Amino acid sequence: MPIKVGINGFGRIGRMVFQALCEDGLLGTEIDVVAVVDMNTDAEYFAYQMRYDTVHGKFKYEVTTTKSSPSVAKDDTLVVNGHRILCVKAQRNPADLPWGKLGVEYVIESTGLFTAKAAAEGHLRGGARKVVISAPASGGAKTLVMGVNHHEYNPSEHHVVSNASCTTNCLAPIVHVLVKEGFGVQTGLMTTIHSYTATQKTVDGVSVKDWRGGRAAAVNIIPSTTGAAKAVGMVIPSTQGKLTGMSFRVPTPDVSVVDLTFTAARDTSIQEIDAALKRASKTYMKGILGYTDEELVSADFINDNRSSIYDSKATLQNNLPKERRFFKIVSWYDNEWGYSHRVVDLVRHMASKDRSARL
Amino acid sequence: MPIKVGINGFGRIGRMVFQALCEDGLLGTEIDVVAVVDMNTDAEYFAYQMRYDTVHGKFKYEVTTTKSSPSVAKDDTLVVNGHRILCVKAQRNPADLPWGKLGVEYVIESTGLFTAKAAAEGHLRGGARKVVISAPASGGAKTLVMGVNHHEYNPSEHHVVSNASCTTNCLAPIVHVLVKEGFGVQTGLMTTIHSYTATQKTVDGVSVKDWRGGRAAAVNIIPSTTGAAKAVGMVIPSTQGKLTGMSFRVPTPDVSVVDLTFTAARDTSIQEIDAALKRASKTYMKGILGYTDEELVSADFINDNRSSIYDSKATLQNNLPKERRFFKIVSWYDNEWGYSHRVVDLVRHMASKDRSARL
Amino acid sequence: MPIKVGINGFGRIGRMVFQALCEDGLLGTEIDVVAVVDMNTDAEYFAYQMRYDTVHGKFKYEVTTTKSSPSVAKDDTLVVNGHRILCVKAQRNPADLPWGKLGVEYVIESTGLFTAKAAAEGHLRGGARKVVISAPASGGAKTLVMGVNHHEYNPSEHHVVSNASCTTNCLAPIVHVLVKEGFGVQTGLMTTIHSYTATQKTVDGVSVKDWRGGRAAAVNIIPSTTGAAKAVGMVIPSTQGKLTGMSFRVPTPDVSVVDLTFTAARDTSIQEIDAALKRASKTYMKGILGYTDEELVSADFINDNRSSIYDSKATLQNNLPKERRFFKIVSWYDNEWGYSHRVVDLVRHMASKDRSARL
Amino acid sequence: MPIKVGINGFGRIGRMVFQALCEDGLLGTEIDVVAVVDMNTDAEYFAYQMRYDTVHGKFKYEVTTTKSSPSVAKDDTLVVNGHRILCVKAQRNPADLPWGKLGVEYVIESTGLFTAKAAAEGHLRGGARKVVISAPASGGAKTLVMGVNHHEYNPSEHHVVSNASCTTNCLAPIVHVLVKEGFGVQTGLMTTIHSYTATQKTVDGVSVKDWRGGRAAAVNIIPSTTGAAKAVGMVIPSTQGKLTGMSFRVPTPDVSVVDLTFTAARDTSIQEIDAALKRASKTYMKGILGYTDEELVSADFINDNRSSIYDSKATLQNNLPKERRFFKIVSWYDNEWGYSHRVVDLVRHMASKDRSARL
Ligand SMILES: NC(=O)c1ccc[n+]([C@@H]2O[C@H](COP(=O)([O-])OP(=O)(O)OC[C@H]3O[C@@H](n4cnc5c(N)ncnc54)[C@H](O)[C@@H]3O)[C@@H](O)[C@H]2O)c1
Repeated sequence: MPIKVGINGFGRIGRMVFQALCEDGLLGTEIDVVAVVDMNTDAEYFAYQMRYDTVHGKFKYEVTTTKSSPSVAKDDTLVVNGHRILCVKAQRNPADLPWGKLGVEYVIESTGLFTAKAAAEGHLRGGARKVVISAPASGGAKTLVMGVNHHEYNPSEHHVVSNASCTTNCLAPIVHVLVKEGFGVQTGLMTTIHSYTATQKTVDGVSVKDWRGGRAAAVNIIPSTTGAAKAVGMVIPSTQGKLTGMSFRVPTPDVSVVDLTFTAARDTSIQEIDAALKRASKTYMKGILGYTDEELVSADFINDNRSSIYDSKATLQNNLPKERRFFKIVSWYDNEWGYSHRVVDLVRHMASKDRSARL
Repeated sequence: MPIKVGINGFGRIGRMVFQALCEDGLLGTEIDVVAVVDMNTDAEYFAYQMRYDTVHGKFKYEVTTTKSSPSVAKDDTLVVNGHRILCVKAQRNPADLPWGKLGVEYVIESTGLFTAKAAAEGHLRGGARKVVISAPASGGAKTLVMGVNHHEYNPSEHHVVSNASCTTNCLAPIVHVLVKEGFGVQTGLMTTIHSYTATQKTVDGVSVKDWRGGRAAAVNIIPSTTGAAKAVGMVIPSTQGKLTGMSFRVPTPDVSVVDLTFTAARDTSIQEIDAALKRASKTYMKGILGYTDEELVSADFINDNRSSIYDSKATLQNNLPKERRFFKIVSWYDNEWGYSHRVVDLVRHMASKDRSARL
Repeated sequence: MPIKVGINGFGRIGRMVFQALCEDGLLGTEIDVVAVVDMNTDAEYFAYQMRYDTVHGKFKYEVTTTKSSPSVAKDDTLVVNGHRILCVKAQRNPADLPWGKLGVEYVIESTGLFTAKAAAEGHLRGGARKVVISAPASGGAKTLVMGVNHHEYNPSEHHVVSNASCTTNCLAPIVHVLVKEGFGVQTGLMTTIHSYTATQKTVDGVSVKDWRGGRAAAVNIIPSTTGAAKAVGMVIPSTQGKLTGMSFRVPTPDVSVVDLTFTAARDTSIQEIDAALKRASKTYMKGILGYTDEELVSADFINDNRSSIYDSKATLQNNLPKERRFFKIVSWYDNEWGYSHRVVDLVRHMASKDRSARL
Repeated sequence: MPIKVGINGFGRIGRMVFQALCEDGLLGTEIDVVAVVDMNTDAEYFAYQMRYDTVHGKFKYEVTTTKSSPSVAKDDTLVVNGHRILCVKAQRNPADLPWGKLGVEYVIESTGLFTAKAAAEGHLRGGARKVVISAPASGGAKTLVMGVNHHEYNPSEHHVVSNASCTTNCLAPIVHVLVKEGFGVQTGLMTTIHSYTATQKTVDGVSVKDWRGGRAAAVNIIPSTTGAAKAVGMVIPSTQGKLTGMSFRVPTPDVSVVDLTFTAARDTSIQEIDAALKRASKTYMKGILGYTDEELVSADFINDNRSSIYDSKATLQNNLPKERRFFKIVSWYDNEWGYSHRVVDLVRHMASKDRSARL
């Protein structure tokens, strides 16, 4: 029996989460995507959105539409290689969602609207058992980063969890290696050079909570505060209060880069750090941390499924000769694609643990 | 008397109408902007928005804020050249706006929410005498294009009017000159190569009424239907049914161009046409239709106050040799800025006529 | 027996011809790419250029490098799928190139420096038998557009040919269908909304032969004259003097669109034209002309192998109701990719004809 | 009375220096621009380039062109406010270029091809006295940064100087303040998020000396090594070997930002640093170092003539609370505008010291 999954919110992440599932052959074997929800039930429009993607190209699998019953006016069901997905109408309140009627057990919460634990807990009243919030959460939801602290998931305690942010998923693997291998981090500040996102504006618009963020996205460099570096504190508790950073939002539609500057806890060298990151990526961080030693630019990381892709040449070439403590590490991430894979990874991990906890 | 103006909507459209008015030296002298009405009343934010523009640069005057009474916590009044503008909270119904109490006679309706004549007529109940919709209108509002048909304004009959669209304001002066000068138009098709706008999306997103328009704006050429060419029929009734057109939305934040292809009603030449357009711009179309014979690109038309800037070189170089009927005309427009000045021009024209009708 | 091919010029144009050749699975079996010629001999850089593409993604074939003889300083040979490719140095005169010694029969002339029939004829003195200029040519070189007039190729007369331009390859199939299906073309004007190209400038630069062309490419709409519509008169001689046009260069890195406005030679309808275009694309224009009836934007045509992709929705929605003569047709092209495959198609066609004519 | 100056390399940098030479209102009175030189001598083309700027808008002074002698085909003399400027033809070698015959002492070297001191010394043999390289130099030329070490100019020992790079001119004022205020700098790493430049490519192209730098500029984040931070160690000798950095080239046409992370030599706070930068900006650094406490984005710094504009909000919000040593400072620069004003500022400073000590 496949894991019965519902996706609440069918946008960049919702759809990329679905692409990941499909491409890795999980659909209908490991995971059953029972339903997807967005603004309407117009399956033809959902199919169009899945089929064509400015950044990630044409969806390579056929998407067709059909009716759940003849009593329905328009197609409300997606069909992907025989797999049927009901398109359900959005709700203001998660507890009204028919998860129980649908047999959905795991909900991927990707609207951006229910990041408060109490809000997301709505899904549990609707019949679901577990919720993965595809973003930082508030209200004490356990935060899990695949490859860093995901084994801290506890089936009997953790029902609404957060998969953190794409940025935290790039940074945390790096910091994890530094901490685990005994380099340590005394202090660190991160800058992410970040592609614009759905929240931004095409031309100067209205943004009362984020004045800079209201300015035209694809013509400016736009600074922002970010919780990503501080969030590593919750995932790697020893780093609590030692890390913060900021974002510069720049005119690319996808792919971002972390520029971490930090002080190590012991004498080391960039060469030693470089060697450790490469080893980690070949071993205990495989599939999470990758690396390159080629002359790559942002377009070259499109569709990379790793959380963090360490840039060896950028890092080795741009550090201080002979330096023992104060270093810069550069790492890339396809902010849509790697993160979406991590959501799927996390659901799979949770289901495995839930199964085990039964007996 | 300085005419008493209120602006409903102080998003980008209302903002730029205000900035154009100020640029013309009109604030506190010819026009009393009494109030702006909007979701937010944070004058500080409004002042920030006026002060800095990604496209149009720095505002020529200083903007400060103050309080309407010592009681208010956050500044709720804008000040420019000594002139106070109250920031008023938006109302669900225009009927409920305090235009009567504020002594506002003319309302610039820029929200895009009240483009139906009967909806905009609510301002009249609110206390206003006249409404200019800064967009195409429905429900029978008289449409007026400065330099083309504005003299059709009838003070006793027209209380809710439309200034049409920026595109119609580019195209109509061209068609007007072709008809007035005896070339005639048998049939025409227009293409506008158009900067992206606020209605578009940074990344691929939901756009139920415009699928193409949901796609990432700054990395796509995005076709669209448009009403601009058909609308010319309403200001030049003899072209009714002879014109239509489309748009290609492209990754520039401002400035657009009309590419008009048409059949003349008599044998002529592109040289005759070129000469007529130039003659008209220097005379009866002065301030509305301009022209260039220089090697200009879109950036060169930023902050141009004219409705239409005929590209003599692009036109003369790209027509068929010896052709007598089938022609292309190229004309530019700062889609934000010319239109803003036209909204002001129209209010001023209506005001002069209203007063002439009374005294 | 596979044909022996050399690529004069291995810039972006030459590169993509090669990738297209591999994509069709012709390397080794149908075509032998014996050598490339460039100012550069470095092969490692070539492999890097071949491996990563900002627009077209990652090359699906593994590229390694090696030496032709252990005597040479650095690698001078590319290895794709076990197939070896020599890198030779550029010559002042094409007569000096060693095609005869290399055993190369067919040369793809993609430098742009030997656009004249006489200059490109040097390749024949260098031991080659046929030349394909991957650009418009002068000096009376035969211009061949696949699916339009390629059967006009004559093995004993035509030894140096042109594959025209990417824009001509988009427009010509459209005009060809209009002519062959009996609609005809009395007059037409074409506008291409064109992605920026290598010849353009990142920031306002120097471009003495094209003043507008020197301006910042990714932030301007930039008009240009073009020869593409005129060149259709060479391919479809009945249209000589009936067609011209222009382009607007816009801020996208690849994919362009033709906007053709024309008067038919008989009374017809947009519905009749739409049906003919679709019928043609399924039959005698298969692989050259395609169509969509979906809500597509420029990204959706990336990596499309067709010369011309007719946009049925954009065409049907944006024509004049009940019109019998004056029509607009919209058609897309990946300006790099469709054309690259056509260069390869032409070579294959010339090969098989040369084979038959020798028999 | 006026300084006899000749701009060599009337490209981007050459022109903007010239515009700064006029913007300050000193053409004719204090500085006499004798001659400019690019490759062509089309005054008409030069005037067009000067009139229209994609980034900086319309030039505020009217430009005309005339002939110097009736014997030559087209004009070769520019006229700005009555002041006449000749357009001499470039030489491949600076020594062949006739500066003495023209009577030019101060030459602004802005071709970018004569960055070697020995090669740039040719200007002297050609008949000129003083040279200012508008870029970093190699071979032992004296590097001067306005507001930092410009008073180290030695009128008898320094003939071919360097105004550094725009990035160095942003970073140096910051570090200078840190050093002079007693904060100290133990170690520093700098990242510049840099607008693309003329050396970059519209689409993937050939860049043998920088593989990443050949990739399409307006659609990629492109990392690069830089010398700007190391160059500061040369201009502020107490920091030699203690600073380095890198850049990320992003899709904006102008304006850049320095992200400096450093370790102070003793206990301080971000509040003390912030207060110090503000004070310095108002005092000893006035006109070189500016600051903002507003919510600005890159477009807002277009036309700012300061070398470095410290971002107070971005700095104060994105540091670690109660930290005493490890800090991030964010400072902006119009990489075109500020630097051009400094080139003018330097020549003028050199002018006085040359005629007070050596005269
Ligand atoms: N995009 C990224 O790079 C990225 C990376 C990591 C995490 N995230 C997080 O993922 C979440 C989604 O981000 P996104 O980029 O996909 O945004 P998005 O806007 O593309 O997706 C949100 C979708 O939710 C739909 N929606 C809105 N209200 C709904 C409702 N009530 N019920 C169901 N659907 C509703 C919207 O119509 C839209 O399609 C956010 O919390 C974001 O912070 C995004």
